[PDB]
Amino acid sequence: MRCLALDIGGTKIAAAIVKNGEIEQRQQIHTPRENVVEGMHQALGKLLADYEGQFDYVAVASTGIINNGILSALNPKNLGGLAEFPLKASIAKHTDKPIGLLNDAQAATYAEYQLQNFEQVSNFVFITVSTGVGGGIVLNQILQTGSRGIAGHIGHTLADPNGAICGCGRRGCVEAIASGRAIEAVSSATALVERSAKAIANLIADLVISLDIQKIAIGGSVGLAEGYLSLVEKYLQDFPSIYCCEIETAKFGQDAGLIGAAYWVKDVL
Amino acid sequence: MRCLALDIGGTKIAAAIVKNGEIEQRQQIHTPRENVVEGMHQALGKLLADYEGQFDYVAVASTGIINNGILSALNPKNLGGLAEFPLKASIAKHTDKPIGLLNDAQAATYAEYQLQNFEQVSNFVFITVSTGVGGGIVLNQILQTGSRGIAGHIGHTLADPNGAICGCGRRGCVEAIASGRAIEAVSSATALVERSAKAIANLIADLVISLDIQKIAIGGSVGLAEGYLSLVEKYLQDFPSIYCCEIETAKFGQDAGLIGAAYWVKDVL
Ligand SMILES: CC(=O)N[C@H]1[C@@H](O)[C@H](O)[C@@H](CO)O[C@@H]1O
Ligand SMILES: CC(=O)N[C@H]1[C@@H](O)[C@H](O)[C@@H](CO)O[C@@H]1O
Ligand SMILES: [Zn+2]
Ligand SMILES: [Zn+2]
Repeated sequence: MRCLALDIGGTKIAAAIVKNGEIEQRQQIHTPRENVVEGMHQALGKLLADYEGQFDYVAVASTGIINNGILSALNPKNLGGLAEFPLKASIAKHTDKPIGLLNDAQAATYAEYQLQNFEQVSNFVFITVSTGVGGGIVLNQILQTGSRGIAGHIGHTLADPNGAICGCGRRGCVEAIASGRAIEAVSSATALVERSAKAIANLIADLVISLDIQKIAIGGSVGLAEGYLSLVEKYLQDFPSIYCCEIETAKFGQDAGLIGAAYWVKDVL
Repeated sequence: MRCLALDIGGTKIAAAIVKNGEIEQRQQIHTPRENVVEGMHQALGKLLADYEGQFDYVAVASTGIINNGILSALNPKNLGGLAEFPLKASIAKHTDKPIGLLNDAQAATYAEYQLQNFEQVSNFVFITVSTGVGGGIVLNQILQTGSRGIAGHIGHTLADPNGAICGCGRRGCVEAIASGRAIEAVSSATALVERSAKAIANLIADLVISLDIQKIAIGGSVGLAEGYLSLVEKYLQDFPSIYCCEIETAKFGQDAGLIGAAYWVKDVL
């Protein structure tokens, strides 16, 4: 049908009309860095004005833990210090069409999985390495969300018990070491990108041995970066082969959240 | 019905008759430390002689990755250097009754989960801290095994990228830092047990944020050790509360593999 898709990230908000699977009227605005609550409300109202009368429903792919129309920030530092935002309510102010909501990496995992050889890939993870580090887990071709929408927050699993404190409050999260935010927090060389890639290869090994994942797609601004995937591949062959699996770049690229949310909201009516 | 249960571990083999859910004729013999292939065959044949004519089926809970009647050792050092053993075949030499096979921690996870408030606990993990470190994952009240029987090998996820090399070939596995084998590999103080408990609290945090686990049961010789659980609990409250969940000791104790395998083999006919 006709979908209004939002992809709220810590750095960018995207928006588009997914119609019969195709992205039409793409926009991309900065995510507010200050006055964030006021800013999120103005941005959502603007974006909903722009697409007035062209959608049957609203699908939202949002960074953070999404449960009961509420965005809870595991890492408030991705959302400009914001802890929580009444995401569905704020959107319902502007339309009475249905509104469905999903974590941003869960939505992207749904998108990329649709492109899988469904019978020979039943356990699949998509990893975003962008502003933060996010993930989604499909197991027996079912997307995990959890009772609370937490499933997939693989960026806040342990990369190093002696590493930086993460913005979530935990020490040594993968996101605290590998993410875009973590990379440019130190640069203010090549060796920086390697530390990020090695941490992501450890996370891949972890998900393989823990969940018997058969395939992993990598996305996000850092993940899709020319040369990154090959660096993660190089670190994966230090492991015993049992930890290896095939890694490919996300094929929807930066649109995977839009299409995933659009198709996910539809496909669980 | 009438079940012959085997619980093959890196240090002990147990055996018993599970009948109508109760353990009867328990035995426990050392797991061979040398001449291991010959030893595993003699032990299985002995144990099968002892219980001749008293079982309808054989349920095997085995350390290692269990796929197609074959035990593959992720950490051969737990099985006295053994890499692989034709586990189901060796047992089929002595009976024509059916033989079902499961990882040892997957079986125990099945046991302990049966004691859960099924509606309010749908995502559950059981962690063994014994000879090695093992685990099983229940998600939407379904035990994960994987296409290859790997799901649950949480002992070989990352605890420290600068820690000991694990016997699996990977550096810094949880098992390489927290396990019984890892503890007594250094002692040859209190601070040792703490390092083990802290690593296990990081693993608990990991499984909670990654899979939205609602409850975790701890088992095994180290896990059930007087004072260990409280030490893991103490390390869990250093984390933001989102990573916390309720931890209780395994209630079947050292019989969870026997009953789990017995009931699992039956319950997926
Ligand atoms: C606001 C927030 O805490 N986002 C999480 C996680 O939900 C996101 O998926 C990830 C990437 O978007 O960044 C962060 O790790
Ligand atoms: C032989 C072997 O590699 N066993 C694994 C794992 O399968 C077991 O569950 C764990 C505890 O039994 O030890 C080891 O980590
Ligand atoms: Zn974190
Ligand atoms: Zn290991």
